[PDB]
Amino acid sequence: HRDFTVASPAEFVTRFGGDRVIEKVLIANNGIAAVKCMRSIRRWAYEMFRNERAIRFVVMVTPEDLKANAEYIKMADHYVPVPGGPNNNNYANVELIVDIAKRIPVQAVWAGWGHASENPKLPELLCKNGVAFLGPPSEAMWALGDKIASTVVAQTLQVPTLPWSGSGLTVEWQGKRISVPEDVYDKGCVKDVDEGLEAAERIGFPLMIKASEGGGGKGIRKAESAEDFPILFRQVQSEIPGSPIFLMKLAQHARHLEVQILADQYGNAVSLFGRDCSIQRRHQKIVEEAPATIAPLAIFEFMEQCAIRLAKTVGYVSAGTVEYLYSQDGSFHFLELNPRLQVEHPCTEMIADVNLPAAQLQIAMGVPLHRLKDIRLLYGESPWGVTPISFETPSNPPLARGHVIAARITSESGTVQELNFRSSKNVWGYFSVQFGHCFSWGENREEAISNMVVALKELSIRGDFRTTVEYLINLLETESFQNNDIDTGWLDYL
Repeated sequence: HRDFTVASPAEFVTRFGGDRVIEKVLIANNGIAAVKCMRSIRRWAYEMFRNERAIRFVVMVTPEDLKANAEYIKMADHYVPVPGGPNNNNYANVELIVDIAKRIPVQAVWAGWGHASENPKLPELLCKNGVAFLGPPSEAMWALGDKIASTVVAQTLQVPTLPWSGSGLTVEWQGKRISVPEDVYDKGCVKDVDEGLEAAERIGFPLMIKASEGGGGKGIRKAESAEDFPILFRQVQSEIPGSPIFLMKLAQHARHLEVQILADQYGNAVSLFGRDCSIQRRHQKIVEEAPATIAPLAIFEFMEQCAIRLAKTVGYVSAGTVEYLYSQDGSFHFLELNPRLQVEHPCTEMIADVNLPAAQLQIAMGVPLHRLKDIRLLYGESPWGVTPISFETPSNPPLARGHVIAARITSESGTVQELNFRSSKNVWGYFSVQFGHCFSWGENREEAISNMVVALKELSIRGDFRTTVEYLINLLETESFQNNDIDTGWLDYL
């Protein structure tokens, strides 16, 4: 019997064709991200080094989380206390993170999602001091810019987009990542109520007035007529002053689909199927599905392809999501590309057999896609082979294993509680304290759903869940959801 394990991270990098040894990682975050990151990487560590702590971890702990005794602290190998209060004083403080990363020192940082995870200055400052980042590089995020730039880049690449103030704007497109000229970028914004109403009548009401610098429930507004347009436009300005503003046609109740992207530092990028997150309650992804079956496999594959083209073009690295808008008929529209890993990523892990944070870490050490066991197995190749893999036209096109249903849940010392179920054995969850997620697997969608329902029911027993998880059951059992109808209007009269 051959030995597949290696001595140290050093031998691994060498034998797997990487070009950088990371063995000390700093987690710029807390909660379920801090924990999930560590659980996944340590799982991979024990499989590759027979040592769960082969890759060390340092976490930041604010006075709050420290007193509340978050599970992630005792889980970490080392922890550094940071100022409490709003995240700009700690988790979201780029200058602090880069500072701690250097002093220890660590060979890399992981931010996951939330806080400073989407701030290009973080990977920039980290790179400037020789500290790797488990995510896309600053050049790649910059090259993508906000929704304005990215949409121009989307249209440059011929991917559909919803009617917007920038419709039709494209950039002239061997190396070198795409860029959007400051003069082409301005042609997509509106400097006043004048050109605002201009674009408004060209896009048609209802529409959305959004600040690029917007987000977090700010800088956005729904205008349904030209009469209210002015006040609503000025309201967006007063909220996020200085911010470039653009208009976009309001999506007429359709399905929201995401494609899971994964790319190394060699121009190679693959799709790991997608997720279906149409069911939402007040801008909240309530129920999610893996993979997305509502849309024809043929149409979804194309969406994967456009997502990979978009990724390769901005020189993306690591993991990221491309959100699309699939309509009842058969049309889809690019919405955005999340330059980070998401909270509901386990869905993909479960149907593709890919340990994503482990993937990120290996990619950050410079290991190429075809040298990641998980990806090789997904492609029907040898676990530890070395032969190249033709991703464009594979000899064994990957197939997702089963189906996954995920539900966001709410309550009635510790910041993250691990949920287990004696009822269903194919379901696991957690609860941050507020909210949490439950991930149910099944041989097919049908079984995936049944499991979730039993698990949720097993949840209703707990006092903190004798109510909050009742509508999720009712929802999951409604014939409409069962048959997986295209229309999602039934949620309202539930």
